[PDB]
Amino acid sequence: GRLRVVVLGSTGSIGTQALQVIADNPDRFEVVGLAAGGAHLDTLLRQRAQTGVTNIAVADEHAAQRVGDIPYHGSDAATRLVEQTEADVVLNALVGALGLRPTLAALKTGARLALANKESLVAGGSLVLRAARPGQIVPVDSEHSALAQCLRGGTPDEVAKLVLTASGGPFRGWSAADLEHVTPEQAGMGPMNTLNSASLVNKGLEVIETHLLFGIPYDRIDVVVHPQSIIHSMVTFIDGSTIAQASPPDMKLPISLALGWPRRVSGAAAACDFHTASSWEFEPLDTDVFPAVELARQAGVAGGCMTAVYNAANEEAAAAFLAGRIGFPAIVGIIADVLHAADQWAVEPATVDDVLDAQRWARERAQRAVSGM
Amino acid sequence: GRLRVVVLGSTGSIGTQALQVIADNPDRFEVVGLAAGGAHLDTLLRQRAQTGVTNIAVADEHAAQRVGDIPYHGSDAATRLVEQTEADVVLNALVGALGLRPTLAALKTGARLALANKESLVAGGSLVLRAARPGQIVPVDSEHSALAQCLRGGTPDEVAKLVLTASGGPFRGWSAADLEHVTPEQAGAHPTWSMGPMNTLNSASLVNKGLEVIETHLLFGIPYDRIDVVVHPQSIIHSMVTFIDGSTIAQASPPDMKLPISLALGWPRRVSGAAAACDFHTASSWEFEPLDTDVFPAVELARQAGVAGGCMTAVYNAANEEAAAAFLAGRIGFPAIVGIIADVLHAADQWAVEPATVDDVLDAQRWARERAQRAVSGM
Ligand SMILES: NC(=O)C1=CN([C@@H]2O[C@H](COP(=O)(O)OP(=O)(O)OC[C@H]3O[C@@H](n4cnc5c(N)ncnc54)[C@H](OP(=O)(O)O)[C@@H]3O)[C@@H](O)[C@H]2O)C=CC1
Ligand SMILES: NC(=O)C1=CN([C@@H]2O[C@H](COP(=O)(O)OP(=O)(O)OC[C@H]3O[C@@H](n4cnc5c(N)ncnc54)[C@H](OP(=O)(O)O)[C@@H]3O)[C@@H](O)[C@H]2O)C=CC1
Ligand SMILES: O=CN(O)CC[C@@H](c1ccc(Cl)c(Cl)c1)P(=O)(O)O
Ligand SMILES: [Mn+2]
Ligand SMILES: [Mn+2]
Repeated sequence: GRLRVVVLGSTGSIGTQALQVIADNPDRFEVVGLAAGGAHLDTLLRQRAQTGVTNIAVADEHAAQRVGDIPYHGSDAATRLVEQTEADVVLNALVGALGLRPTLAALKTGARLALANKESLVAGGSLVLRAARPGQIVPVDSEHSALAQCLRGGTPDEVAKLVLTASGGPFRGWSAADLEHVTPEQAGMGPMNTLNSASLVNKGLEVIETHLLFGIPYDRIDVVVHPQSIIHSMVTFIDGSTIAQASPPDMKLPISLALGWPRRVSGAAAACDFHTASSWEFEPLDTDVFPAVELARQAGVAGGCMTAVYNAANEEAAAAFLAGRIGFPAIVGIIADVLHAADQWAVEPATVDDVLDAQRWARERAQRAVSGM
Repeated sequence: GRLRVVVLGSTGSIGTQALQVIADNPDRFEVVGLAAGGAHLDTLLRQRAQTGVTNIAVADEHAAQRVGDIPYHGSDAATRLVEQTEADVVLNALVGALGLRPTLAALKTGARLALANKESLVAGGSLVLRAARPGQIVPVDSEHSALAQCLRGGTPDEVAKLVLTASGGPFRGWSAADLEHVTPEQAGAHPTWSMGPMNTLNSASLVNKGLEVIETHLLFGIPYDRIDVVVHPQSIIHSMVTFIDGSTIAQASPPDMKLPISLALGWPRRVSGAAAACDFHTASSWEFEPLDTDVFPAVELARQAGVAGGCMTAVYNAANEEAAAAFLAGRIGFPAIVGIIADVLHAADQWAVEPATVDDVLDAQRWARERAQRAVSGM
């Protein structure tokens, strides 16, 4: 009665926490596949020995060579592993839009896709949705996990609004002028999600992720700043009732629920402790200073390949910021500049190649924007 | 479709708010019966005129004699109306032990019972539960309505804890020394236009929360040691459920009883536009703090009564009513209320037997009142 789990991005934060959840629950879960990029071979070798899984994908050819005997190696390794491994659940914890092909392959096998890699859904859009049956994608992202639990509070016709909470990042309350001086070390889960959290681009991706997972119109997806990150998101129903999910921050909770959906996993995470005092605070997002969420809505409403453009433009601008080439406020400046030139990408993708064409265009246009700074 | 609703206690706060919800939602609800005590006969008669409902009951015979065309009047008027009226939902918003029999009659008809009357569960206990079938009782009060909604977040087997919120009352965070000085006025403990002095006093003493803990155990079948109370002064979070994985599901709304009332009436279906939703356009905070059980032992005493079972919760509540009355009359200090409940309960083990009849419940209450009177007077 064990679920067979493929873990993509096994050596990262989410991947190792997932392996820990699986280790703690041998009656429910069994690891049958691992994929990693090759930057952390030490961790990967330990994972092979501990799980006893030799069914492994390594993206970097040289790193795979150095290990020896890796059955899937090279840029398509993770995808081929998914295509050729019998599984009940695929956990996609890869980072970036490179998770796109493994997401599509996972869905095509019929397995539950436990999705941490929000970018593959954001980029893929209707192409990823067409590949999925209803409920096949189960969110690992903490907010979306919370939304899915809260939606149990009523029927679909009773949903008024979905309320996505945001930490606000380290620069919550900072002025536009304050942001000009943000260093990479200040804006630094992995380096991409840490940065995306600080810039609010993560929240923008999550608005798009919300629309795609739950089919709710953009004008019914609210974002509220909640610095404590105890409330992970909420749903407001048509009678005025709001149902919210709360827990001390710990990704093992949403990971555990996504792997075993619909069944909750005993002891996954610590519960809220109401025997000590606390406060849960809410404030509006300053959209003038942090316009990334609004840009995401604009990209989402345009639809088609525009969400792929939004993400791809961020990936390049973020890389440039982390390399010390542009200032912090330039990240979202570049995204806006790219999106506003992106007329032709409103068309719905027919194939993966359409998405890849949009991203290719977006990366080039982002470089052009960087070149002008 | 359209639900046929009998409103018991039509002239009180819950009843009149329910009639507003019904007036606003004629496609979903129709009134087919009204019952009141008689103290507000003029209101009931206006309700008859406004709704066109002639199927009415008045408990007080003197009051009934002012009219001449009431079909149900006298001692068990509300019960007889319930027994003889075809209905989908019975809202029981009667006050005190005279809500118990109509609850029992309503359960026997096979109608859904939207329950506000606290005495039905607190005093009636196993009498009521043995009469009820799964899902038949739908709770009207904000905490229990919150729990019912949050329980949708998992299966029964996935529940770790039920967590009730408490406002903390006017003396939130006060010390034992502070409490010695409390006056009836300070406890808000006088008649107001809609509510009696017991409501704010029970809130202030934490006895109300004790009562809600007992009802929680009986409604949802969770052991007392897994029913927690947290102080939340804003009353925006109405209660929460903690599941076995560490996830907590909470229900939140600006205070407005029309929400839990609308949901009790239409259960399982939500009533569009019943109440205003939480608004996050302006900064706010939701605060939580523990209750000092040494200063406020009312909830612990409720658990003690609840665990003992039988008629012990009837004893808890009747001792409070008497102790509370003594405080209101200057006969005892504020901290002595819960002191007297404790003294009565510890002498009450004969009442741990399950009640067979309404009269068994009434006898327990009679005994508890007398015992409380002795404790107050020192006799
Ligand atoms: N971490 C968190 O708390 C949260 C994460 N998420 C999402 O989950 C996903 C991952 O999160 P996170 O664990 O922090 O990311 P990490 O940086 O921690 O790890 C990313 C994983 O992907 C692998 N990887 C990177 N590049 C490639 C590639 N080209 N081919 C194959 N594999 C590759 C890495 O292997 P290696 O490093 O050994 O090369 C690594 O195991 C992200 O999309 C993120 O948005 C969402 C919410 C919270
Ligand atoms: N008020 C609230 O917000 C809350 C209510 N509840 C519970 O719901 C129940 C009712 O609340 P509430 O509406 O405020 O009570 P109210 O005092 O406001 O009104 C109660 C109703 O009961 C009727 N009644 C009174 N005496 C008798 C009698 N001797 N025989 C028959 N009927 C009688 C009254 O008719 P008449 O006026 O003519 O005598 C009245 O319509 C209580 O048990 C309470 O604990 C729980 C939490 C909160
Ligand atoms: O799902 C989580 N993320 O995507 C990380 C980014 C968000 C975040 C940050 C800190 C904590 Cl403690 C938590 Cl719980 C969540 P965001 O900053 O996007 O709300
Ligand atoms: Mn997230
Ligand atoms: Mn209450």
